[PDB]
Amino acid sequence: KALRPDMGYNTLANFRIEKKIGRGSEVYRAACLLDGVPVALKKVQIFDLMDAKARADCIKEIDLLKQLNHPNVIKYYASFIEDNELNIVLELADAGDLSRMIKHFKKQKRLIPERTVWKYFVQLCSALEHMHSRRVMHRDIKPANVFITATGVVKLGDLTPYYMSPERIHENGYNFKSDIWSLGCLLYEMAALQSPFYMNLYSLCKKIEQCDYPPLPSDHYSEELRQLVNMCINPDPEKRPDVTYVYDVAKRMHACTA
Ligand code: NI
Repeated sequence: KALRPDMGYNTLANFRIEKKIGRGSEVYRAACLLDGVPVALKKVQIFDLMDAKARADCIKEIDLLKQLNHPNVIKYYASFIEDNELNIVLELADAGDLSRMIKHFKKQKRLIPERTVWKYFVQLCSALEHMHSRRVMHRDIKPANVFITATGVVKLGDLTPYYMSPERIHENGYNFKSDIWSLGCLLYEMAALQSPFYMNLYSLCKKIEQCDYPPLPSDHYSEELRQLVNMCINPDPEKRPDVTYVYDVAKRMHACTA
């Protein structure tokens, strides 16, 4: 339809869809016509798959997400109902992700150097500390959801889970410490090019309660990095550190490995 300038990013009429870039919700690359800014436009059929209650929860959650504002977190520009669908307008992160980065290293048959691990991990910690400071849980930390722009800037992405924390396996509540568990698994994965517990939930539970994951090599990864992983993936959420402590370690290690 026709441009509605008063409406900012809150109406489909102010965007030109350029391409479908994802599906399964459907995701389009679009441009905001008011300012030429590129966006990801996600269309969710919340009336064909969502209960009255889940709809309010999902919406209240998106409203909390829109208040976020950080260079390392994907910006939620807007969300609105139109054409009987939920439309979420997101910062476009198009150039790649941590999952792809790890694949490059696997293909070149080499490990990610420690300094490179901290270079990206510290930015991820910055994102997550912003979120936790705003009292928002991420809930889906995984390499494919950690975008990396073309200039190597980390963008923590929009919210059978990739990393299953013990409390989630047994259907306890997801909380801030569950984010820390995924963050620890991710750090391990950057260093090992494989998830720590790479099956079924019962054998997964067994391995977790017995730290049955292969140690990282001490000749490539410092005690600092290895201990930080170890504490973040403690089975007991009370034993895991808060994001503020993880972030502080990341910043110290980034500063002296560079
Ligand atoms: Ni169990």
